[PDB]
Amino acid sequence: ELSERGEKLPAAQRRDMMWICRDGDRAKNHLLEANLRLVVSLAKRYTGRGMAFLDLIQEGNLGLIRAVEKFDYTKGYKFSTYATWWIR
DNA sequence: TGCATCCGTGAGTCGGGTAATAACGGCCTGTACGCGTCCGTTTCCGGCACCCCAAATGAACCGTCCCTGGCTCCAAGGTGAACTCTGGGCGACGAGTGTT
Repeated sequence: ELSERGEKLPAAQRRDMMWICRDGDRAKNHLLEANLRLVVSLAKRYTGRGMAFLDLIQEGNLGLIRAVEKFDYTKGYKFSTYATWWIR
């Protein structure tokens, strides 16, 4: 929003925003690397037909990306239950 | 600095075809198909303006392809006689033969 129709942002008001942006992206990454184990545990079951183990794993990884992007913590549910549907 | 440890080529010649998984509503659209209507086309019914067109209806008609007329000038049918066989008619002569 500040890019066009903004203000000459001072350093105190710019560096903090940049830092929190990087922090959020890093936290997202961290959750993904945490839950790849759930991804592989789910994808182990669909083997033996069509495509290979690693292809299934990477498709589950894409599904996990989608699940994290569309997750909602306010609902007070464990993340695994929501992510399983998207992985599948 | 060997040294095991893979590691990369053989090794010839002309009956067919064999299987798995949670997935389920709900919205969009898109290309193909299915309705109703209108207009160019086109194609013929019968009309001329007449275009005339013509095979069919009167002549001659003249050469010619048929009739009738007379005339021969001859070669075939009718009129002879003989004759050389053609055939019958006449006659004599001779042995194989009916008989006591």
